[PDB]
This record gives sequence, structure tokens and C-alpha cells, in this order.
Amino acid sequence: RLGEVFVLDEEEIRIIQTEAEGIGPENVLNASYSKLKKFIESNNSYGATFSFQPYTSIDEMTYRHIFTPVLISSITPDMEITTIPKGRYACIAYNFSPEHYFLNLQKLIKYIADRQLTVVSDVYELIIPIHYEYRVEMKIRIL
Amino acid sequence: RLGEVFVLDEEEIRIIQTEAEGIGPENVLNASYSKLKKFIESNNSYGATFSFQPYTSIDEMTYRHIFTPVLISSITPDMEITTIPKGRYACIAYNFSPEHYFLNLQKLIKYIADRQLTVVSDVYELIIPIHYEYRVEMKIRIL
Ligand SMILES: [Mn+2]
Repeated sequence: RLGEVFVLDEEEIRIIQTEAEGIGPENVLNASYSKLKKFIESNNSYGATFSFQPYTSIDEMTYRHIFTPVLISSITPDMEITTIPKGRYACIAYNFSPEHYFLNLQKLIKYIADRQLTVVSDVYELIIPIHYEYRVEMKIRIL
Repeated sequence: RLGEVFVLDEEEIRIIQTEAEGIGPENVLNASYSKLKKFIESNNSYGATFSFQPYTSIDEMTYRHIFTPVLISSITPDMEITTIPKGRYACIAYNFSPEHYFLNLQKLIKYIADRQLTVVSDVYELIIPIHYEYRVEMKIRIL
């Protein structure tokens, strides 16, 4: 159940997110996901969102928004309150590793190409720090 | 039922939206809502989104994203597919007029202050062109 696409029915998650001014996977892979954290320092797990495309290489990618799940007021603009709507999701979870990232993205991409699915959201990249290493849940909404 | 806050339970609307690079109400009031249209020319009604705050003046405001309801593929990034989640909304509809805009915003703002409600989204400004004049539906998600 780790390193393979599954389709689940998620409930809705409330989040706080902001614009990911330029930053992309290429930058996080040149460091740690700790980078995104910085954008949202103003919950415990964080994430990024990016347009779903059949990318042929990381460089083509660029994140759109950095977000964090919530659990509320006194929030400035430049930070938005939204959710990750309840729905059917194609998910692929793995332990973070540069080599893995692109590879898994490809699996998800292929999984949707075949199965001729219809995506209705961006790819959500959820980072979950594992403290005894990162856990990554890549998912995208489908119809 | 026109020019007063009501709370309804909307279903979910699928939309396409983009970043509203700087643009705000102050600019649309100096022209027509036709301005926003331009941002999303790449449905029939369009809209804008902005952070919910107890604004004391239009100038303080700046739009966040311009969007349009949908009804699907071959979409570039720089354009995002999302929704206006189903939920309970505090809505205020009126016929567009510069004088009205701020005034009604105030009503909605007051309505939430009293009633001590909890908003969980940005203010959605839905523009509906009336062709025999504009119709504006200002709404924000509540808990
Ligand atoms: Mn945005």
C-alpha cells in the first residue's frame, strides 16, 4: 500500500494556504521540504499544489500554493482559508526521496491516462514529517 | 430578497480561476466589471475573490483570484481547476452600482460580526451580467 495508486474517498480538509511565488520541486529537491515550511510559518504537516500535467521533467514544474491543514481568526489576507473538498482521490504515498518523486508522479500520471480518468483539481502534495524522514501523499481529485 | 443577507446552503460549483495580479474593487469601480472578464477570457458569469476583513475603505481591498463557473481538459497551468465547496453561505445580492458595493459589503460584514459567525473561506464576488446591468452575489462560507 506504499508506492502505488489507489482511489479513496476523502472527507474534506480545511487548510490555510498562500501563493508559492515561483518555487518548485526542483528547489525542494535541492534542499529539504523544510523549504515550503518557511512559506507557511505564519498545523504540523504541510503541502504544495501544482497544475496536473504530463510533465516530462522536473523544471517544467512550479508550485502554485503552499498550504497547511487546520483544526482560526486573526488571519491576514495573503493567506487564504479554503479546503481540500471531500471527493474521490487518486492517491500515491511514499517515503520521500529525490529519485522517487518524479518516478511516482509518473505512475500517477500514467494511472490517470489509462483508466481514462477526469481530474478536477490540482495535484496536492502532502508532506508528513515522520519523527521516530518524510512521507509524501500525492493526490488529485477525480470525477 | 435583494439587498439583504440571507444564509443558504449551496451545492458545489466547479470553477476555473487565476491569480488577480494586484487588481481590486477600486479598479473595477473606475470602469466596469468587464475588467475581470479579461483575466479569464482563456462560462458566462465571472467573479473575484478577496480576503474577508472588516474593511474601512475600498483601496484597502485587492482581489486574490478571478474565476468562472464551468460545465474541460486542455487547460494550461496558470489556470486552476477547483470548486466553491458545497456549504452554508451568508449571501447578499444586489444590482451593481458603485455606491452599493461598499455599502453592501458593510452589511455582510456587520451581519457576521453580530450573529458572531465563523467564516471559512474568502468572500466570493459573483458577477452575473443581466442582458434584457450587473447582478452581484457576494457570499462567504460559514460554519
Ligand atoms: Mn492563488
